[PDB]
Amino acid sequence: DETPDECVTRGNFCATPEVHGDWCCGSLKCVSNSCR
Repeated sequence: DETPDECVTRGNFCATPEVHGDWCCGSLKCVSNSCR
């Protein structure tokens, strides 16, 4: 790992969380369709 741009960064839009659970970089959470 170094700089995975394959994950969605903080403040960016995330799709419905429960279906994938993973998507946002690091300790970011998919909530309100946004990673934080």
